[PDB]
Amino acid sequence: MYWVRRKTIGGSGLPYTENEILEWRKEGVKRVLVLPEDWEIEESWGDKDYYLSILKKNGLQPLHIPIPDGGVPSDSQFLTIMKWLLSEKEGNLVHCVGGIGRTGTILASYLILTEGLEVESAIDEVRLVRPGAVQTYEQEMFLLRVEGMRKSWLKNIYSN
Ligand code: VO4
Repeated sequence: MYWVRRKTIGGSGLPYTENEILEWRKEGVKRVLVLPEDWEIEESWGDKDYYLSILKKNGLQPLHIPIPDGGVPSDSQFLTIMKWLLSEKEGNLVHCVGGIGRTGTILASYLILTEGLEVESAIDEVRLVRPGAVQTYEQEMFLLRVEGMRKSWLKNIYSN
């Protein structure tokens, strides 16, 4: 795992053992945004519900928002994601399978929204700690759209 903004938001790949989850907890992770689809989780953990129970067992509060590999959140998903990440700001981990593409896209989105960074600046800020973050054309196009609509996203996120 890696911190983009220390003890506020970080990223990781999909754990294959409970040991890796304990390491998250030791690093200060409190909340986990789970991005892989069901089938990706069920390959390493048997059942999605079981994986999430192991997260809770280890004191982590999870939210599952499945994004296909190489893909991006839908608009409804993104609103949910950003409300989740900004509801409780400390100790947030985001993960996909590799920890690079989907994860890198959400982290970059977070910087674009909270700090007002340009897209290229946000991508490079994530690549500092996660080389190759943000992998696909669809992901880069998504980031351009978020940056262009930053004021509108913030308004919707902070409504209610
Ligand atoms: O599971 V990922 O979006 O690093 O390819």
